[PDB]
Amino acid sequence: EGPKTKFHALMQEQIHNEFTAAQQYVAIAVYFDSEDLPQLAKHFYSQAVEERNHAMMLVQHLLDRDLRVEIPGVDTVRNQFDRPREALALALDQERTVTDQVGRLTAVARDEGDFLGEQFMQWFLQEQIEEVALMATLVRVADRAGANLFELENFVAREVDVAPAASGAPHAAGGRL
Amino acid sequence: EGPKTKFHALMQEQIHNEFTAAQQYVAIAVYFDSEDLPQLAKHFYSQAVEERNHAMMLVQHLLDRDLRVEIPGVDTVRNQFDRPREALALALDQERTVTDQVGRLTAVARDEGDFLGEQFMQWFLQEQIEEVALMATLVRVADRAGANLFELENFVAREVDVAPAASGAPHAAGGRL
Amino acid sequence: EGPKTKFHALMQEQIHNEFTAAQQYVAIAVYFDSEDLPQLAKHFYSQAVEERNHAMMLVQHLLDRDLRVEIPGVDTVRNQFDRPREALALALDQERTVTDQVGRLTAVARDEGDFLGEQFMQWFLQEQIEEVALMATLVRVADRAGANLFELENFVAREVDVAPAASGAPHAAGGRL
Amino acid sequence: EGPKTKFHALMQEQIHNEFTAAQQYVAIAVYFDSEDLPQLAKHFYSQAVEERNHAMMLVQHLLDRDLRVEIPGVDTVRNQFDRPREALALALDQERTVTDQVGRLTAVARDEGDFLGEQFMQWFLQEQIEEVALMATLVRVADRAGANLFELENFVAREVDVAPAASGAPHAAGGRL
Amino acid sequence: EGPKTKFHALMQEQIHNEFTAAQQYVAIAVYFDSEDLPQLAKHFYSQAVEERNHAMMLVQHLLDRDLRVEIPGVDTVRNQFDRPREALALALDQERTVTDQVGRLTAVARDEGDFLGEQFMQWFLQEQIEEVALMATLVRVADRAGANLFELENFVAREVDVAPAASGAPHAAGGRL
Amino acid sequence: EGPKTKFHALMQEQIHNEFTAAQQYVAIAVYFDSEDLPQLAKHFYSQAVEERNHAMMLVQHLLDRDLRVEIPGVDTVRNQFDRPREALALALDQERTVTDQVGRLTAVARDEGDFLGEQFMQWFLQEQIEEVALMATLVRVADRAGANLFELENFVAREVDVAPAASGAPHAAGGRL
Repeated sequence: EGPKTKFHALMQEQIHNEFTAAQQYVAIAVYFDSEDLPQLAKHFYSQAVEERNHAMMLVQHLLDRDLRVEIPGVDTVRNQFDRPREALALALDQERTVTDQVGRLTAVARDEGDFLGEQFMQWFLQEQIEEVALMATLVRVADRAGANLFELENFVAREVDVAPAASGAPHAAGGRL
Repeated sequence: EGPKTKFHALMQEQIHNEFTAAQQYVAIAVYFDSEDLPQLAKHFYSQAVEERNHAMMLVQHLLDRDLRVEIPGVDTVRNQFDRPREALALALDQERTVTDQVGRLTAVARDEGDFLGEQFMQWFLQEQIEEVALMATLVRVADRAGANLFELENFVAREVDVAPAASGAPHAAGGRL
Repeated sequence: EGPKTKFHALMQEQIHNEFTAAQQYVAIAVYFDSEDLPQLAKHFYSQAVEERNHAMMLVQHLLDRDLRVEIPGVDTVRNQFDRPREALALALDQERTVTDQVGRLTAVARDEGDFLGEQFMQWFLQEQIEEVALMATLVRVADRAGANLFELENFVAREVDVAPAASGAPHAAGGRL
Repeated sequence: EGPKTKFHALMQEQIHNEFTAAQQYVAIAVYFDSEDLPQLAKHFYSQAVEERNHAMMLVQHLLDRDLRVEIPGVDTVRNQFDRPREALALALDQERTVTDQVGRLTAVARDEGDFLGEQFMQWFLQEQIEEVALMATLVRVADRAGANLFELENFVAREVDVAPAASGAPHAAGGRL
Repeated sequence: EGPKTKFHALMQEQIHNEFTAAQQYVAIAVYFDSEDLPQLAKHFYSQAVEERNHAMMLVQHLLDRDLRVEIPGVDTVRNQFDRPREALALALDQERTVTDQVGRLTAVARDEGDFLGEQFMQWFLQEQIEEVALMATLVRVADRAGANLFELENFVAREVDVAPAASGAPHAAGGRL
Repeated sequence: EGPKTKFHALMQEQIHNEFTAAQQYVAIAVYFDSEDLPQLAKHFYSQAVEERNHAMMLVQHLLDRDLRVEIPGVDTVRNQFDRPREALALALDQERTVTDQVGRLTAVARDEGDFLGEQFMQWFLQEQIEEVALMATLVRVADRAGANLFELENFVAREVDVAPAASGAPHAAGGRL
């Protein structure tokens, strides 16, 4: 209790960050749900679930290496939004922050010579590319729609496709939801 | 912002309590997972998911009545346990506390004359009976097994059965996981 | 317009290189086609298509990161060959050059601290191993066949197998052909 | 090397033109892709592929007549557009230019008394009618939609139908993609 | 014969190490077989086969890069064990040593600027995480079982699951067994 | 430890010999693989696997009689060959040597009055007939082909048939691969 490597410490923080991110995505979906944007709400419920899966993957990685892992609390998240665009903006900012965090985790792994950690990080880097692309798309399409939220909903219904999970995902503690 | 009924306030607290309970169940499952009790860990991963569903149901109820609902933070939960029995004890104590909370919610609904709330509460009362029974079973079987954790795992594998959800559950925001 | 990172610049050059490589593969296939080596021609038509897919993947990567991407021209390629071996040699030299280019792209990604780029590059490294192996095989088998082109064609028909794409390929702009 | 008929020369130029046209269609699709007009982008990715097929057909025709054929470079194409309409306009202008080119090829065939060439040209004339009609439709529908790009996308999704290739197409070198 | 890179040399040593590891796993399985622990013996026969596959993958990698590869001898392995736990301990120590070896191979690849080698190593890093986790589980469960070997066998039968190979494995010389 | 019968001792040596033979077959297959003789390489990968099975059968026989059995090391094998014929010659010489070894094992069994051993040996005698016949065929066909290795490969592809294992094989420790 005390000889924790930087990578171990950073991974525990990332588990906190991921659970917090999942909760923020839930808050955003509920906000959309209560503005009668079901398509957006459905998409973000899915996102909350997948963020939860990511946290479980970090947990599972710590279990597999027999490193001490704790399930954290969750910070309060944001529920007030003036307009749907502001919540899509928050989600884009969150995805970009997650990209930075995973990059920092990779860098710390490489610095400590923790090869296992570095390899494990690679899949998250890959997921981040696609996630950020989709959130940026949603933000741009929201700007184009402006006041007309129905067009935004129609774009989401036609163009935003739930993909069944590719293989290659790391195993999540408790199985991937 | 301010004319919130007691039932509305209490339901928002219950949403906080349920999310916290789900997180505590996750912590317990991870603890079991890292003690190599896969059967117990699998059961409690399921329990965490179902507690999450319950919180979503409370959320959905507030959405359906157009009452203000906020997704809360989550308190830190307990991760240290000296022995598996102590974690099964924590889970039993939590289920009993939840029974009290749902009973208090029912009582507050009845007091305010909120019939909709009272009816909605009924399903949770029903779920509590079965949940508490199962946790109490697990605690008694852990005592009987004592030091021999393999028997506990074998009991769980043979006797503890995931049931597909009966009908009659209230709808959960974002669909039941 | 001007703050382009080295990785962005290098990726745009690689898009030019890949389209050029696809066109050179087409030229080689047409050359084989007109020497009545259908098996070789069929193989290299496939190769041209797969190089095109690779270019589309680089394009898609730039789209996903919202980086400016331009579809380039294509340099003139080589059409004259004295003998089929000389064209298989050109193809081997091209595959090796591509290996260098992808390695340089990886190195530039690592240097700029562009983790997303580095991860994305990994799949191309992997494809290069197999591609170079197969081209080197074709060159050695051409030497062994010498003047007797029928044996070369028979080797290709029996031993060179189109594999359906494994999973794990990055997504190509416009879908993988 | 030097006794090339006008039809042979013109066909080699047309192969250059077709490859250039395919690349321009790719540039247009990528432009649409990066403006979040997936339906338009999908349509033009298809168009790029079909232009490539056309070039391959011209190649195959030269192979079948044992006429010298070279795979050319590709001119740089246009990537900047101020607004989607301007790119649909470019595509319409390109289809009309292609109609002129194929007509000139037919006329040159008839002039040299190259019956084989003339017959072969007929299928391209036929394809041009339909292609120009569709591009002109897209331009008119873009004008009607004006600023509202969502309507344009909806028109494309409902009304623009990929048809499986009719029979009667000439064979393409390397098989029709 | 003499300009061998460090990565080439280290890979040849790793091929020796992997074949030796496979043979040691066979010795362990035979030891379990002759102590009437069929479930453990079955698991370790599988492990021996999969270690053999790993060696074949390293071989295939050297074949694909046209690097000189030799099939080595195999060192004598350990057959005497005082108690099954001591053999599970040997297997855990071996898996950890393999993790170090693959990490050293990765580091040497990165040092020489051998990108192909580094990418190829990644899959082995990933396999090591899971393998070490499972061996550590077996050791802990053996300690918990103590003198009672039947519980150990029962844990293995219920909880240790042969997974069909995921995709993404590198190709093994002679096909994966 | 010391009252080992001649048959027991000889069987342990044979286990060493068989593992060595399997490794030599692997070396030969890899040699063929790296000369681009896939059909020969495939055949000898199969042979290596079947030699491994034979060693496992000898192991299993010692397990069934509760005789002490040790998994041995493996001698270094030959990897250099000047020409494919020289490796087919090595394989023929090895199969003939194995025939002698199994005959000596039978003779020693008969001498010690070990009926169980003698009966068990019979299946190996039978396998040797067919194996030697096939290797001798390959050598003669290689001589007939001479410099023209393609004919050798074609003979192997058409005439050398993997047969599913007949019944009557003795059981192999860890199941027959």
